Amino acid sequence: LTESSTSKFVKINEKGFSDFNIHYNEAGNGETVIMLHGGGPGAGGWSNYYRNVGPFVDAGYRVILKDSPGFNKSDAVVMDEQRGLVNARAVKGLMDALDIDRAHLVGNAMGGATALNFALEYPDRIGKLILMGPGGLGPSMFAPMPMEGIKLLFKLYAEPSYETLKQMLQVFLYDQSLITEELLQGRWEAIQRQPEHLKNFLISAQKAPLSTWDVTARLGEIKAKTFITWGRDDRFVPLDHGLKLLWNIDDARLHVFSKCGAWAQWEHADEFNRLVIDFLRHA
Amino acid sequence: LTESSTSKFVKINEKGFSDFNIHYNEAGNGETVIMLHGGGPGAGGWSNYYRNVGPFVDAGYRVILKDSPGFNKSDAVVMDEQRGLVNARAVKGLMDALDIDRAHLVGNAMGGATALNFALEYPDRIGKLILMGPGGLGPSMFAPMPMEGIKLLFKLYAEPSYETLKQMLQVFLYDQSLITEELLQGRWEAIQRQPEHLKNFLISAQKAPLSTWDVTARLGEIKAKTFITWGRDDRFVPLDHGLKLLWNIDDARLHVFSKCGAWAQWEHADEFNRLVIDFLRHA
Amino acid sequence: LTESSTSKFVKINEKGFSDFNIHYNEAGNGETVIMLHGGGPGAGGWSNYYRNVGPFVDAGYRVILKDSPGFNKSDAVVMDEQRGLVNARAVKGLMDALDIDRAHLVGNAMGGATALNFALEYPDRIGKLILMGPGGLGPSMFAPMPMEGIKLLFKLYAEPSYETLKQMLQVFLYDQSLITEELLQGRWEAIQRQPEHLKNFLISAQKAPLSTWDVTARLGEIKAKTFITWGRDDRFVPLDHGLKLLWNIDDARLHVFSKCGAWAQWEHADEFNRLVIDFLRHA
Amino acid sequence: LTESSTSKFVKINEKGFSDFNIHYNEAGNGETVIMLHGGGPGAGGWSNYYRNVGPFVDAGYRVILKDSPGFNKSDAVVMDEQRGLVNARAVKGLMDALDIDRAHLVGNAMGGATALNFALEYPDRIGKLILMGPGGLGPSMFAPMPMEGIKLLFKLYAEPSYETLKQMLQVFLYDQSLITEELLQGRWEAIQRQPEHLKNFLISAQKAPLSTWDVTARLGEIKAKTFITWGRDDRFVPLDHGLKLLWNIDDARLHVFSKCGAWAQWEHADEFNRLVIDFLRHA
Ligand code: NA
Ligand code: NA
Ligand code: NA
Ligand code: NA
Repeated sequence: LTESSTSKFVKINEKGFSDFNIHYNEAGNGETVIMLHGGGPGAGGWSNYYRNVGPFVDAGYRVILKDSPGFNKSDAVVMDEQRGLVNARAVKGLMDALDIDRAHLVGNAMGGATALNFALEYPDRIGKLILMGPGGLGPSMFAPMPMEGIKLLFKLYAEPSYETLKQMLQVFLYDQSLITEELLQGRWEAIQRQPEHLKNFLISAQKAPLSTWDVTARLGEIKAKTFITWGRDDRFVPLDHGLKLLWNIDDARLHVFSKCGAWAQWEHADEFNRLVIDFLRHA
Repeated sequence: LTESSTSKFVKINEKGFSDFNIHYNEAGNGETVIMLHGGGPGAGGWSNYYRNVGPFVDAGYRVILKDSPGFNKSDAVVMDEQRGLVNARAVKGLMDALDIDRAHLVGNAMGGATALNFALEYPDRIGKLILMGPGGLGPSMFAPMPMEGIKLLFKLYAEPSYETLKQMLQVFLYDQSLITEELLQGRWEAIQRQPEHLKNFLISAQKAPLSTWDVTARLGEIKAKTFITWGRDDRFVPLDHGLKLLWNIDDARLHVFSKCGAWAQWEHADEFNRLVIDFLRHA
Repeated sequence: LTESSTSKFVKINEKGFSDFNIHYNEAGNGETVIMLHGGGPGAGGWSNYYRNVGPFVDAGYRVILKDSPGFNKSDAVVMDEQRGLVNARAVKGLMDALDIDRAHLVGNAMGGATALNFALEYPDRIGKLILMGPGGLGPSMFAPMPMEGIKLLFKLYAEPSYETLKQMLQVFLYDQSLITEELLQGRWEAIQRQPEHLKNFLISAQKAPLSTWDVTARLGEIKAKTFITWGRDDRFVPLDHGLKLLWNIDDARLHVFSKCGAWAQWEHADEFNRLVIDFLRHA
Repeated sequence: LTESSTSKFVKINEKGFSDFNIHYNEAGNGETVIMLHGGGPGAGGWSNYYRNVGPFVDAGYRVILKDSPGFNKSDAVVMDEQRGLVNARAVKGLMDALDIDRAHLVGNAMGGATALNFALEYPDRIGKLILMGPGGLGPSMFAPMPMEGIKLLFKLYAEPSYETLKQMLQVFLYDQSLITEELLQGRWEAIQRQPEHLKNFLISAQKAPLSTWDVTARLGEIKAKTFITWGRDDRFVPLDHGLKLLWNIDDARLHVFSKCGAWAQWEHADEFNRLVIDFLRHA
């Protein structure tokens, strides 16, 4: 499978979206699993999930790697509400556009916030909920905030450069030797190609700070069977938020990988793929 | 499979064991997995692991449910050293007696301590290491100690009764409705049948308090791939000890079940069986 | 100072209170400090705070040891709302009755919940806020719940006896040797003298479970300078709730005593008195 | 009091120190309190503790602000052992040189490690032990390591500049507006004046990594009454290490300041001074 061969576009009309263009990558034909990416500069569906799409399609799922509004090849946008909620509406727009009745959701950090808000706003349209270091969930009990990777996400947004990109990825990833030229260049190109996305993010950040993403008080509403994953060494969203989900969501479990940063799905792809597919099939 | 049909005995001679009788239950013929039980009154191999032996044998393993010295049908004993270490020597005695070169180990609480000490003392004789709320690991950062279930373990040892047994199990188990007459009676009978085991445990407790079981300082020596499980609601060994293992063992992961007490293998048998078999095969 | 010599009554009329009788013990004449007790059977103002009233009066404060509605010598009551909120209204009733414009509040567990709700409902009527293991604050990230001491509080409410009282105090207190006959008898007598209080508590518990006391989502509203204390070995309200306050209240500090249960003010009276008086004077 | 007017030198001869020059600042004449600084580039006794020396001398203590070997005006040095232990020997050398029989110790981060090692090696020569975010204590249960401020400490050591210094202080301090030119310049000058100190630190870092400073396993030996302080927002040494001390030292308490980074003594000087003096007098 390739980015090019799986690349699709769809216009959406959900709420304050009107004929809004969403880019995604799709493969397979079984039950739908929608995978949702983080919010750093240059993030997108394909580069975040390319280590996953194949095993999941192989296991029989239809996989959709969605670009959130204001990321990668989806339309530019300035948000006045918390990103998790706006992205969730986009997911629902996408699903109605494609005649998808229920989907499983997978999401890291911002995409986790996205998945969380979707489960809350639309409980009839979700199957299983899968979270990797989901953002949004308020103050840590242990981590000073803003987290190390958050500060770097904002620095990169405001003063983009290959050098600052590398610094940021070095913090995202436990194993530094995973930071190949290819990974860097791929991020650099998404950054270079849509400079408007950066300015828009910082604007949206001002209109609705991360403090407003916090959906903790509503976790008890979630009736989705939930799989929570964390990297032990995640410098982007702190590990004790994993405990907070486990205590507050009715039917949750938590899996924490050693020697893993903010991209469990990428840094521990094989075991990640095994646990989540097993969960999707059997939980 | 039944207790009776799988029941075996073997004499061991490792260190301060001489012709010491160990009871176990065995089934299957593939790679050996030795499962090790907790230390409460009436604990034993078969009643702790009967929800596991079948799926594991079905997956191709040879499973051995071992009674630790001074439990169930294994010989009575008074220990002057920490139980985790003495039990580990017994496991090695058992393996040499049966011509087993390497085994996978599964152990909850005391059996976890057992598995930990075995991996440390005999790294050439272990494959994979599997821990469910392992005891021994020193002070909690959050839980006052002795833990709630520990106090009840000692109360039951000293004043045994069906009523105190029920109180203890009510604390061990998240879901109270799992405490059937059958479960109670089975524990009551192991208690009633070997009263010497109780007096011996309290004696051993005095000669080597739980404070001496702590092997934390040596966790870095463990080269076994490690799977750590915890119940979120474990009132016997606290959850933050799961973090301590994840940070200190080189190649570990942690899985925490919601709505689960001190017996993950029993309260969440299906998912437990799936995760550990997958881990044994693929990690 | 004695219970008898300081004993006062006042009728209150705040909201769903009409000519409601509140017992308190008062001494000193300076700035008012109102001290509020926990919710176990037999709790009351004087026996909870008798190690404190003297040093605080000596430091120049006017001290009021209040019995909450449905405790000790205050009127019996059946509550349909969360106790923290109803007690707070009682405090405001008491202050209006006595022409007190602002008070400092001190409260452990239920009394902490009380102090929290008061600061939220009436920010113009509080000076400094002092909390010792305040209840109410939702799920722990580490402690299974109900906490050990909560279960014992409910057992004692439902089957009152001197023996169960002793068991409960043994869990409340780190140092067991502090559990003198005098302490036990004093609690036994408050229990024996107002049996209606017990039945009423369990009734109120049913109408508004502890789950409804949780005021976490509103902590950011509190503008009071806040002093949080915890016993490290508190088996009643878990220690990580202390972190939750420190991160969520604007101007807070946290002090944790070693070898201390659920009554810091009693078990570590001298240092407790020194820290809080210093805080009242200088913070 | 000024740096210049309090500035003293003393040669020491303890172990692998021979006629080794130690700079300190001293004022007052009562019981000795020795204050020990952190290990970042440019750290020293006077600039770390100038907000403290006055109130402590005013309270009647003799205060000694010691420069550790290889810092500020003390002799340059390359260490092959963990810094906490070598600094402790220097403190003992200093005390024997000045005919000081017992001292109270105050130390943040590296100086905390220093104070810890001193209490362990020389229990007859310490009074009270005071720790502010002490380094050395092994892995965090929550914080990825190296901590954010550690990475910056090493960056500054290796590529010193005013700009990197500012970045580092911005991480050390909760309130950014405390980073005046004066503070920056003072650090820049200690850096510029003794470039050998930087190269030596990195060399010593290689010979004895921070991993070897960990004295956790020996905390139970400490019989000093202990006061532990932490900033809630400390990005240099993580907050849960404060819990680890509280559970492992026999007679400890913990005080955590809100809105405080790695220098509690400086960022919250007034309350810091009040708590520690009160502790020194009364605990
Ligand atoms: Na490479
Ligand atoms: Na049933
Ligand atoms: Na006594
Ligand atoms: Na300024």
